[PDB]
Amino acid sequence: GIIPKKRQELMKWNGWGYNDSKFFLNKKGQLELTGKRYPLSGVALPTFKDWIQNTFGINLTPPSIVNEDFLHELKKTNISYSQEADDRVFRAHGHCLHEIFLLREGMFERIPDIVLWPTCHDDVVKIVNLACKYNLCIIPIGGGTSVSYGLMCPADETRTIISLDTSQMNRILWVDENNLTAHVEAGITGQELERQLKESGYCTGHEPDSLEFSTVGGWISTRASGMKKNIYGNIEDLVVHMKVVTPRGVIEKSCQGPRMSTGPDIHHFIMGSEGTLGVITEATIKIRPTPEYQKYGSVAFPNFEQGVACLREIAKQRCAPASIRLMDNQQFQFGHALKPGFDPNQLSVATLLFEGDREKVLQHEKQVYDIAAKFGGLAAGEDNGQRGYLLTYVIAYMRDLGLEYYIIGESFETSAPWDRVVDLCRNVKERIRRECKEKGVQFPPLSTCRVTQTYDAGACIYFYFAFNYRGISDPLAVFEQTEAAAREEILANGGSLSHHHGVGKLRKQWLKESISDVGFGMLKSVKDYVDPTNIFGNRNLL
Amino acid sequence: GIIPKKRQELMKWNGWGYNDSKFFLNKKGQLELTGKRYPLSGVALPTFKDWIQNTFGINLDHKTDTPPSIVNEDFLHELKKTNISYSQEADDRVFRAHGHCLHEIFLLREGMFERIPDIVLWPTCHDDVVKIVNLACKYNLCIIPIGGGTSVSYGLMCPADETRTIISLDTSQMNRILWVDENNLTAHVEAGITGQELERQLKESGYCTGHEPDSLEFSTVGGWISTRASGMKKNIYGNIEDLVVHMKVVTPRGVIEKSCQGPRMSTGPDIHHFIMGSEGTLGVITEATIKIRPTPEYQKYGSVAFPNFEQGVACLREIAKQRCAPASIRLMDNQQFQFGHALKPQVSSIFTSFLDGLKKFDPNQLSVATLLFEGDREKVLQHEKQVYDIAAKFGGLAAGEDNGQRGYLLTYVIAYMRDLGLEYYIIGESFETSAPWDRVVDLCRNVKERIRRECKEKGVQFPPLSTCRVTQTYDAGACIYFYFAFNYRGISDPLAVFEQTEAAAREEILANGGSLSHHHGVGKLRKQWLKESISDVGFGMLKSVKDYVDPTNIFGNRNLL
Ligand SMILES: Cc1cc2nc3c(=O)[nH]c(=O)nc-3n(C[C@H](O)[C@H](O)[C@H](O)COP(=O)(O)OP(=O)(O)OC[C@H]3O[C@@H](n4cnc5c(N)ncnc54)[C@H](O)[C@@H]3O)c2cc1C
Ligand SMILES: Cc1cc2nc3c(=O)[nH]c(=O)nc-3n(C[C@H](O)[C@H](O)[C@H](O)COP(=O)(O)OP(=O)(O)OC[C@H]3O[C@@H](n4cnc5c(N)ncnc54)[C@H](O)[C@@H]3O)c2cc1C
Ligand SMILES: C/C(=C\c1ccccc1F)C(=O)NCc1ccc2[nH]c(=O)[nH]c2c1
Ligand SMILES: C/C(=C\c1ccccc1F)C(=O)NCc1ccc2[nH]c(=O)[nH]c2c1
Repeated sequence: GIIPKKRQELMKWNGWGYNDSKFFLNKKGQLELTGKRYPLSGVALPTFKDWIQNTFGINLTPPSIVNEDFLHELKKTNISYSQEADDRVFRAHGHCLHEIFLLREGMFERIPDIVLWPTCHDDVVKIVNLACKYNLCIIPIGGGTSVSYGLMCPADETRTIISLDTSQMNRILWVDENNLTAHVEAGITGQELERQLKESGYCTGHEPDSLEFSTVGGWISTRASGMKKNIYGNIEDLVVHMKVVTPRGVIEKSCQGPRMSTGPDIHHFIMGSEGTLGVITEATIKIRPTPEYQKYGSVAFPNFEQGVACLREIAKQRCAPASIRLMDNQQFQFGHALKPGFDPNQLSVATLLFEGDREKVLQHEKQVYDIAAKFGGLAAGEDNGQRGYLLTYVIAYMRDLGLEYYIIGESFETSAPWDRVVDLCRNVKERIRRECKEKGVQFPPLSTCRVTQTYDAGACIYFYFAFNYRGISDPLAVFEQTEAAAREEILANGGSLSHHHGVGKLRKQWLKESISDVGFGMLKSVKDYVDPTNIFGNRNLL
Repeated sequence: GIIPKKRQELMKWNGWGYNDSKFFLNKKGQLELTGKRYPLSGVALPTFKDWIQNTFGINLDHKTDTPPSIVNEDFLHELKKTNISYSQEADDRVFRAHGHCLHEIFLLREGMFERIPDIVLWPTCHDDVVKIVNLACKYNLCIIPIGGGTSVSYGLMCPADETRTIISLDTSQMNRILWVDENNLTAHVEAGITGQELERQLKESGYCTGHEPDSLEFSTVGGWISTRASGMKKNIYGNIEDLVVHMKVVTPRGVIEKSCQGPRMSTGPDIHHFIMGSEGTLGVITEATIKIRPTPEYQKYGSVAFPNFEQGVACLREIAKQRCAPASIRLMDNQQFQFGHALKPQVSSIFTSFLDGLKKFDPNQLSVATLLFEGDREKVLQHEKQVYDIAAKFGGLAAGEDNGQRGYLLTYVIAYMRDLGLEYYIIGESFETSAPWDRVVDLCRNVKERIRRECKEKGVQFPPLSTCRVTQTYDAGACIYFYFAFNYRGISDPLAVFEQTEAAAREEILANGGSLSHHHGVGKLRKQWLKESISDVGFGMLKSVKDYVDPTNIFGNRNLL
């Protein structure tokens, strides 16, 4: 999983993922994913077309402005660079819906002027120094998977914009098997990181759904959350050490002690900084011996409410498996539709992934079914759970499909206290229906949720919103506005601005209310100290 | 659990803890703790005296005004109108001019502080703290918050050249539990509540935080947050940074508070971490929400002996490797094992030597781990079996719940032993670090040797007591806790000698890959290593926050920076 410099060689220039992976109608008229990459690749999905048709009512470049002394100086460094249109455009965006439109059927207002590929910490230092000398703006990019407009170049940035691409700074530097830590360069992808560690019998277990492309550096910048955080932690639990290149100089602690009291933890000044302060060049991450065994599972509940109560109880007992997700009825129908009692309009389903030693797994599993049983939960099968999880890496490919048929969609997320979850889900799902009907959407949108992570004090709730934009004169406007209304509803119902996606430029307008005016001023004060001239000018957060 | 305004009524004006609790020689000549507060209170310790004598070479029988209150009269008038209680009394000011570092206790015992608070205030709620901070801006006052007064980093010491009126802003009357959210398992509390009072009140509704630092009788929620406190049972409950879900902070710039109680967010750098570890330099933490748990149904103590310390460390490391650490596991070195042996009740022969006594009862090599499990009875007992099976693989032999039980009770009594030692020319202090697993054994060996070399070089006559234990396990390493003591007779400046040996031990720790601090923090004791520890830029970032939040340095204890 090493991303080539010319990403378009391997990855779609106008959508998610690998060129060799796209949904298509096979020779029996059923949807199937092309290629051989995924466990679902080449697997007929006989009832998927039907689900779609039912749900959605369908039938189925600016020049590079660059100082020449800067270019001359960059040449002496031997850092690879490009002023080519296709390289700059590829890095002008992440994976928000509006972005994917300007990429497809249009053009962006502002794209990087020059792409650089540092291969190490010292190259990054050179680049930041050049940027100070020539007054250049740096927007770091790893995987390019931001869903927060975090990579968008500000339209009125008139400095030369360097896309500082970390994909070629991608080595494991050392694996410390005495301490179970691995020190890595921050451009390594999740997939490559896990592939290499596995060969030595280790894993990080950090598995965001973006792992094929998202990077260590990206995870730390956005406070990324992984599917197995219950065992391995989120990124703030995984990172033991980091090295950061700012215009002021290099941030690094002098020791690898597991926990300190040496004033406010400066690691948390950089985590969540969203490329506004400097470049995370290296990090030390906790590793674990690869689990012996993995088992999937599922549980049906009479309704969503009972499911929530069961996840809560599971959280209260602190016996969550590696992953536990609760799907509302719509997502359950969706899952059922991708295969190769109770009131059925409200029936909910949890999917389970257990991992560890086989005997402890088996024992754990029994415990979880016994708890579920007390909330009306019924074992619903391993193959079901397993399919739910094997879907994880393909959903991203479904947009491109949808777009071909005038279906537009996006997911969004929040975290909320346990006592707000049920109301928040209902109220947000209802708000989306209402806004859509009021803006002229002809068919009630898909408006669905799942509880995706559990904590002592609450849960991450993950929503999908999508609609057939038939007979709508401004579909992107309608979409933007409804998604902003959804957000408003989430905040009204006690939900957070973001669980894991981050703020970028998409949720900027709510940050000050979320963290307080003095909080905002604290973030500003660090920004102005570390980067007084705003070299790191993506304008995320603040 | 409530700390009274005139603390010296309940607590010792000149040393640790409650007035009713000191070590004395009983009518048999045995050391015993007065009072009835602890399980060991009124329990004779017949070999303790022998151990003291053998360790420090003393006989034991042979024993061992103030600056005026400078305060503006208009401020005083405005303060009278708020009905916030206050005091300019010297006993009230002196009590809050220090924590529990050795030098501070010396200056109490045989001297005077260079600088003490000019006035003490007792806010009773968040709005009172806002009014006080408003007045400090208006009259240009310096505020040093105090909760428990249990700092071991010079974090409460008033800087000698601070010429502004110093307010000791005592949080002890802001001690309520504001709500208990049983749906989300969180409690929202005022910051001056002590750990003992917090646990007692919560247990009445069936809950606990399980945050149990050895100072919990006096240390407060606000204290814990300021200093990144670590508790004995963090393996179950977390350290303070895992326990806090929410906080409210009064700064000169305004009030910090997030607008929601979501369990985990990605909304930029986590500003809770700007506050955690701020050591009273930014503002007053007035309230916090803390995760709670059902009170555990059952506790099980235990102990395991290993052939040596190194085998004990390998065992703890494997326990950490399989992520099955109990509520608490602590590995003591052989000297601490001997010490523990010397606080038991069976009266030995005066003619059989102690070392031979102990041996009859390699005993100069053996190390002992003490253990606490708590939770559901079923799970606790399965878990204990699991840990004891791992320990068997490293030569570990079960050593009795009795010793585990005694180990855990001693934790709250040891602090009273300073007061005792100071009566007999013995000074010492504990200190700590965290370190990667692969540095632990070498670090411990090397620090103990440095301390021996340094004492000898500085004229100390007896070899110092210099002992260690591993008090916490993490995935990436351990917390190491040291005790250092010596008889100071024949030394001309014993504080200088201690001070300089302490600093040299610290240099040795850092040179062995240890941290500057695991939990005690920086205060004004470790400031000179801080830049080196967190980098020049990282230091500049803390300074940028201080300069923004507290531009005129109202929170002027001068800790950290
Ligand atoms: C299909 C899909 C699935 C996803 N699943 C998850 C998930 O399960 N969990 C999750 O948390 N998120 C998820 N995301 C969001 C995204 O993957 C994460 O936010 C991820 O952490 C971004 O990593 P990246 O390397 O792609 O960063 P990029 O998108 O390249 O950059 C993100 C931000 O960080 C900055 N940045 C990048 N590298 C560095 C660096 N080395 N130093 C300093 N700043 C830098 C950038 O300037 C930018 O502001 C998903 C996204 C998609 C599109
Ligand atoms: C015998 C003994 C045992 C100990 N055991 C432990 C232990 O197990 N674990 C551990 O981590 N530490 C321990 N300590 C150290 C100490 O108790 C902790 O650092 C504790 O967190 C301090 O709490 P406090 O309420 O006593 O704070 P104080 O000592 O009163 O204050 C400490 C610092 O925080 C500031 N402060 C206090 N309250 C506030 C507030 N509300 N807002 C802003 N700033 C504030 C003060 O200005 C000062 O800088 C121990 C100390 C002793 C003497
Ligand atoms: C864009 C999209 C879905 C979609 C497609 C068509 C119609 C409607 C939609 F919501 C989608 O899910 N992409 C995968 C994705 C995105 C962000 C994620 N965050 C996670 O934690 N995991 C993430 C996964
Ligand atoms: C000072 C001392 C013991 C002592 C007494 C006389 C001579 C030498 C000494 F080292 C001691 O341990 N006090 C209790 C104490 C202090 C700080 C602690 N921090 C912890 O985590 N736990 C703490 C416990």
